[PDB]
Amino acid sequence: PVSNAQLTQMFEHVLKLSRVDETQSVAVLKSHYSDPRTVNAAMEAAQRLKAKVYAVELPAFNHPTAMGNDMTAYCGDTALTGNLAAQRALEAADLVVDTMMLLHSPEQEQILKTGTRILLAVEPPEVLARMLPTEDDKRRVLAAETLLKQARSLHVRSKAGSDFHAPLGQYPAVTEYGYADEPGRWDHWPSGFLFTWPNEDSAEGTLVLDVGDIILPFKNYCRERITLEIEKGFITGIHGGFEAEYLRDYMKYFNDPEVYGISHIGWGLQPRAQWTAMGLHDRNDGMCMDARAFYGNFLFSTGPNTEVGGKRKTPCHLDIPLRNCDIYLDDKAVVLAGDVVAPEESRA
Amino acid sequence: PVSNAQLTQMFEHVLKLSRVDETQSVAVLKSHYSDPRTVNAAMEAAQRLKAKVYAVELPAFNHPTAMGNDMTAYCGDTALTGNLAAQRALEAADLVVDTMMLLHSPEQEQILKTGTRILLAVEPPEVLARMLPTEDDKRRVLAAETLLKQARSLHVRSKAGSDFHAPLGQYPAVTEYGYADEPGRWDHWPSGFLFTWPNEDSAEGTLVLDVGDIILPFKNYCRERITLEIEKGFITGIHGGFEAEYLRDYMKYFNDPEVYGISHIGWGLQPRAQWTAMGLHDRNDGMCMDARAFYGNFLFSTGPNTEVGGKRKTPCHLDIPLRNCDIYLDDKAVVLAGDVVAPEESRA
Amino acid sequence: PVSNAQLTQMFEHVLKLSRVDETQSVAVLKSHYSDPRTVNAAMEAAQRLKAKVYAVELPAFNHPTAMGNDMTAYCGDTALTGNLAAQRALEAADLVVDTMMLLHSPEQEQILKTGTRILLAVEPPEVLARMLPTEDDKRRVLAAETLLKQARSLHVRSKAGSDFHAPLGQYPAVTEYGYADEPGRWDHWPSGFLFTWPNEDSAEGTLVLDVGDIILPFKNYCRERITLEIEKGFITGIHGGFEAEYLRDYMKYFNDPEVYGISHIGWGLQPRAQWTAMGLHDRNDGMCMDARAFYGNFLFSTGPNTEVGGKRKTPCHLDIPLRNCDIYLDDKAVVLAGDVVAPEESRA
Amino acid sequence: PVSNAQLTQMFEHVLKLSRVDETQSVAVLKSHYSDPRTVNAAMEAAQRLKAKVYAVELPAFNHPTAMGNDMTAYCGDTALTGNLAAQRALEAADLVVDTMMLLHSPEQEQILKTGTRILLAVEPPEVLARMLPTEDDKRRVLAAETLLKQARSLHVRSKAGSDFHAPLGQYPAVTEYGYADEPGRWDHWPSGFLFTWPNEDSAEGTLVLDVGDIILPFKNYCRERITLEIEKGFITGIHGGFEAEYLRDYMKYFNDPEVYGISHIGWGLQPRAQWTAMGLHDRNDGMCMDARAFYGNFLFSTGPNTEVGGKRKTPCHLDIPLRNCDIYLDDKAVVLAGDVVAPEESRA
Amino acid sequence: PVSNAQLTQMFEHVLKLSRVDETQSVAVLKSHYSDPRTVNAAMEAAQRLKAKVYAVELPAFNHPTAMGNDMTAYCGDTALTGNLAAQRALEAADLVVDTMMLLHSPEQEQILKTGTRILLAVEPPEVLARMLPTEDDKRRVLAAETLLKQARSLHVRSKAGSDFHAPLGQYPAVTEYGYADEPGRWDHWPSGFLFTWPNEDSAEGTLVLDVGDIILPFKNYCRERITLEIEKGFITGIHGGFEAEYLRDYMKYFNDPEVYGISHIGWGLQPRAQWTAMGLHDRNDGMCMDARAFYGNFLFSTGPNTEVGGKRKTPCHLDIPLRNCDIYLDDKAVVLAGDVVAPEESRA
Ligand SMILES: [Fe+2]
Ligand SMILES: [Fe+2]
Ligand SMILES: [Fe+2]
Ligand SMILES: [Fe+2]
Ligand SMILES: [Fe+2]
Repeated sequence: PVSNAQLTQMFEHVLKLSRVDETQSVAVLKSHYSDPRTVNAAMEAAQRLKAKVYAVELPAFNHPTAMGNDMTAYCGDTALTGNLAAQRALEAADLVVDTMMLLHSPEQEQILKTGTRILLAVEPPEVLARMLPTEDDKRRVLAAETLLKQARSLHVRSKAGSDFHAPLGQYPAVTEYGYADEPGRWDHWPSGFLFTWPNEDSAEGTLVLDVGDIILPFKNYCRERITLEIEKGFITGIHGGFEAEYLRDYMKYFNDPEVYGISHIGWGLQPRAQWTAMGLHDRNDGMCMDARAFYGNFLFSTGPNTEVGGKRKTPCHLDIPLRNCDIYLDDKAVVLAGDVVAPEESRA
Repeated sequence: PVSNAQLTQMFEHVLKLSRVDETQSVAVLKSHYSDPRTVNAAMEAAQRLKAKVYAVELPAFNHPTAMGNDMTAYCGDTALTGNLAAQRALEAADLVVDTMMLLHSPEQEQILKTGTRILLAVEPPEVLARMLPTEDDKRRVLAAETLLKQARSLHVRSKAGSDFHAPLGQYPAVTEYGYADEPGRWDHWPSGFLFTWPNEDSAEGTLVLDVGDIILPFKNYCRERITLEIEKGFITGIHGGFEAEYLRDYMKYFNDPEVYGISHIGWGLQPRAQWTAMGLHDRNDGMCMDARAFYGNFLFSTGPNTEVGGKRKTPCHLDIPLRNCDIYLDDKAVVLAGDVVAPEESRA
Repeated sequence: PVSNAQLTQMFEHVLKLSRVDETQSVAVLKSHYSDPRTVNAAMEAAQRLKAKVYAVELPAFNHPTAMGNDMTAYCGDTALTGNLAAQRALEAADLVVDTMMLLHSPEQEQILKTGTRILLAVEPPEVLARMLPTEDDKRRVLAAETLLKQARSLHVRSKAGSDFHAPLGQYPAVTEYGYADEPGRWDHWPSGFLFTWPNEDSAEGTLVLDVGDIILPFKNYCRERITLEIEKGFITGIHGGFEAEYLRDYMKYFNDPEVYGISHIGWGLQPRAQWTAMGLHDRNDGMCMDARAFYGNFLFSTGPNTEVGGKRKTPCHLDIPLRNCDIYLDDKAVVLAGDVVAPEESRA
Repeated sequence: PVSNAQLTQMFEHVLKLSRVDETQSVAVLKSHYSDPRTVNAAMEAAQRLKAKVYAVELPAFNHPTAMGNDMTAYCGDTALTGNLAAQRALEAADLVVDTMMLLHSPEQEQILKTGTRILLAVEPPEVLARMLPTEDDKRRVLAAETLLKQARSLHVRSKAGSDFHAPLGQYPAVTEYGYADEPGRWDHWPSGFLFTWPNEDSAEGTLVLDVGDIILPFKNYCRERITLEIEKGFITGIHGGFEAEYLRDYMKYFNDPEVYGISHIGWGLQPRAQWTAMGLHDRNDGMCMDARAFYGNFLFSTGPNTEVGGKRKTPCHLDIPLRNCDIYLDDKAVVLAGDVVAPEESRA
Repeated sequence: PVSNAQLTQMFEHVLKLSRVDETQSVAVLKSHYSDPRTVNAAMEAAQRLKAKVYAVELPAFNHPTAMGNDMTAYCGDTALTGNLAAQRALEAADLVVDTMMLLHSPEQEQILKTGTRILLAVEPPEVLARMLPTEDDKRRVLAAETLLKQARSLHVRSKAGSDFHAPLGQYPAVTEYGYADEPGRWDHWPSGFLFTWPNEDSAEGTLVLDVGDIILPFKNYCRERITLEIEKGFITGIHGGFEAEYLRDYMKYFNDPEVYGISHIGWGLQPRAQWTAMGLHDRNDGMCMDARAFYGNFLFSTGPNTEVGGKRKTPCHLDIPLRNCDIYLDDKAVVLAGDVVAPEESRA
């Protein structure tokens, strides 16, 4: 496990990648459920770097109908909703270290528009250490982003039956390489992947969760196939066995035809993340960045897309990584058999 | 002692009086030595009144030459010094509950300029409860403020031989009545007194700390007399037995002529405070507002007066109340033999 | 200092002397200011002795006019006042270990009348170790109780000028030897002393606090004499220096003629208690049993006497032990020059 | 659940069995993630038994590539690696109570070589209570050991297709009956099993994880068979469905030919342990001793064997218990179809 | 006050000066009453410096007849008495940080002989910060040592009547400058003074505690004179008013002629320490090193000399600083009227 001393050094390293120094101000955002060791370590490390530091504690926000303890599960209001003073208290800072899992909101977007950069850190210390950010990871992620911002279409195929096409261009590319160096940037330690959104009402085809593919926030390896039929950017059929029914039942509870929209789409670039990791953790350890980010996955998502000016504001939200896919941007393959093949600069 | 329910209720009471309601944002300012029960009662109470809330934690500021644990003793920089983001974090709020004892500073003056209010609350709960603030305390204190602002001169006599003159006018009256209701106001729960400052280089005569008179932050009842000789606003001679030598040596330590300057002067109007209270407490219990505010005391101060655009910025600061004094504003007496006599409204 | 293991062992010892075993039920009474180590040790110890145990936590009770943190200083309502259910929950136990300092009250007296026995234990572990109860202390105390119950009068002389006479007979003798073995008995770990009360309206003479004598809760060694003139069981004069005036001032604040009545009178039998102990502690640490029980002191008290059916229910309460006294019961001396001389079985 | 009282009494029981008394010294070894309750109980029980005690605290060691929070998952360096002084601090003691799970390493082996004995205690209190050690467990486990030390080979068959042969003799037999009574002896509260290692480069045949069989540290009951093919001490083939792919992925990650080596082999003799227990626990709750020690299991392990001078020093370590097995020493059955049949004195 | 951050940084400074780096082992010694912030800060700082570290926790040891919570007040056995394993646990290390105040004893001396060095650090962080150790301080203190090791006699005179003489030479001089750089060396952060002991049975004359002088551990400033008459290295008479009677009573209580022995003698060389500091603190804040080390004091002690193989191992230990003294080595002044005059290289 990770000692207190190692944990402050890790924060020293990541904050330094994030351009924290004596000119900079750091605000550590926490609530009752924040990991006190991580908060502590972020406060000490920041002070070691000569930054001006303060913590901001907000009362937790609860969505009454939300289930489980993964907060990515229900995308709605946040602790900042209606608390304009606290938001200003965070805008005042250059860098916010977020340990309370503030969700994407117009309130957060307003923080980012002032130049403030935000670094999310909520995984346990041990996950943090295995996926400790590097500049190499930034270069690789950015090489891939260049290639994605020039793409007009995205195609996914798998031997299991995925055949999925997504026109692009209408929306930007997002990257997460694990540190918050550039102003107005949000990032997450740990990460190491990229995505965009399909043009509105256009994503078509079928996506097949094979045996061994994952649905978050359920955090299970599927034991039977689920076939998703998608038309004009919405899931219209969900088929297969017990997982299929559990999925169908879970999406129905939200009682909203918006849950079925396809939101982000992208691939993983983090070789230190492992598909097997999730099997060694409890549900309540964290949100499982290993599943999201592992090298050569295809990650797609359902539900809200308000983050980029999409129509959908629904709380239901799934992230589903697929193994063993072939992924194509226009004519060219970025991933083949779940091995990353292009750009050459993006490869491990 | 004071339970958690009673503490919360007392903070509801004082925050009501400080005009906290649903239109308001409260910031609870704290550091690692803040009492957690007090912080939690303030946060809970503010939410009961439907105000938005957040807590602000700052790292402790240490002045390396300072002695004791009393923070009034050493007036220098503070954790706000060069820490604008932190200051903006407080400025966001309508009302700051200070549980860390931020000392008067240009940075704090800026906060009040914006219209933000500051309530200091750091004494132990039992003390807080005994001097719970009232609208009647404000009335009486504000009645005294009227008289004081007109006054051209202050004069103090005692049978023990105090004979002290101070010319007024050049500097404002300042009140403390225990709550922060007006915009840009600072007050301290608990309090109930007022002071001003004498004209530059002008104060003249002798002050005698009789047997039983008090020096803060030493927190001793004097057992022998201390005679202080004052020329052109400065102490030039300190005479007596052991307390005098103890006092001279304390002042010498600071190695600075600024320490001998007289700062605020004024009288106490808090009948629920008690001169005997100090001898039932330890030093580190707090700063002993009972000695400062007890009804009919004369309280004068030394050292820094940059608070009001004075020349002196030195850390060394004593507050000294005296019993059994007659105090005269111009020709008219406020206190006679330690009893408040004028204004009538201001009496108990 | 005392380790956790040694503290549980000490409690095992005292609870064994208090006749705790597998037939008995023990309730540990605590509130938020209770020493958690002592509570934990009481709970562990009782369970080691196979007793059935539980803890009762009450919300603290504050007297709004009370000053300081010692609770013997203000005798009025308690946490049990108005809380019949909690009282009953205490009544169910055979033995209550009180770690919250429940003052004597009608509710407590009712707990005692059900057979329930109560042991107070609030002093720090180190004082508790030093004055760990023995059977031999009980023997010595009871032998003095035998003598005191036959007494028709008590007389106190001292070279410093004490000359005090009190008829007895009207009221019982109370003993404290530091454990709670008999049903319906209250006792206090640590102690080792006994007292009674003088017949109503009858105590006459002078008691002189010599240099070095103590007033509780002030917890000072007197540096100047205070002379107490007493007539028909009331102090009618208090003369001397600063201590005199401080005492006069303190008693006045209560605005109650009753504070000046003489309540209990007795002597100490605890050689392991030391008159010097007090100047090695802080006011916060405890209520100072060393001062009340030290061998050969004459201890007297002012204020309430509703404990024994007296007229006075006032909150002001002093305990004042005097060194170097001769104490006579009828014509027979029990203490001479602060040394215990009779009964022979009560001596060290 | 288990109280503090009970937990301490369990440590007394176990420490006594482990021959702790007034002649002995106990070091309680710990880190930031140790259960403080277990620590305190070990400390206090050691003092109740009159031993001299201290605790040693090491800062935690993280293997940057390790996953999950079970420390049996990565057997590499430990917090003792290069910390010679800490090693000597543990060598000073007669008995180390290990509450941090010190992996078997050259440093621990050395400690044991000084005569120091070590008792591992890291399972949750309830698990500790369910498998509280007995002298009778020791007898049954020693009776089995006799037969193991007499064997020239070990053979496992099962209806599912296990057909596995292991020449014995090169390496010694090791027992675990739950307490550390003998000098230089390491044991684990709880346990109740025994094992040895096969001769170098010799183990042959196949081992079949049937439905219901367990891989540690994954902590799953397999839903599909996995077949392990073994040649000359090494797994050379892993076949089945999803469990098999996952397993293969996990072993490959470590990128070491060494992970594939068969290490210890043996059977379970703890009837208080239970194959079903694991499905009643979360992954972070413990290491799952139930799964390792249950009566009649066959337990084999992969990876490192430097414990006993074997060539392999790798981190990847699996323990795999198999149900329903026929286990033979030479030609003689010690277990048939998961029931223990010989020796008779080893049986329930 | 001092933040965690700052406190960690101070320990780096101090441990660097104590020559801690990658080659060294640091052991941090503690007990249940050790300040955890200080413990953490020391553990952290030694890691930041690449040292190997562990903590050793000893259960607290309590001398049943000890009074108060200053541990210098009773120098008998310690928590290491009889605990050889723990002593070895500490000898294993190159540098021990003592956060529990191991008293001087045959065990602590033995540790030091193995070449292990020791740094005591128990004063509150704020104090630690005010007298932060410097190389210059060492320079000044070794200069004074030079002088003292040459001296054949020490003589103290004061206007108040001190007239005291002590042959030197039988025993070594000892320095304390704040850091433990040399192997075999004990020091204390904070300090800055030096002392030796007088030849057996030889110190003669009178030492007068004037008004303003201090007795440790009573931690009072004397209000009346106490006169100590000294013959053949023992106090034979103690005279004055109330303080003298108190002191006599305190000494008698231990019932041991060895308490009256004159032990170390010397003077203070620390200008950042202040004679007034003590009056700003509470008894349980620390041991008042300000009072022991202030520049120009003469400090003498009573009770045990066993540390140097002296005859007396009694627990009653007093430390007594006098101001305004002339101190002479042979016939030359090192101090006059409480100001240090030789050697010139020791002056501030
Ligand atoms: Fe998503
Ligand atoms: Fe002031
Ligand atoms: Fe009383
Ligand atoms: Fe294993
Ligand atoms: Fe000493």
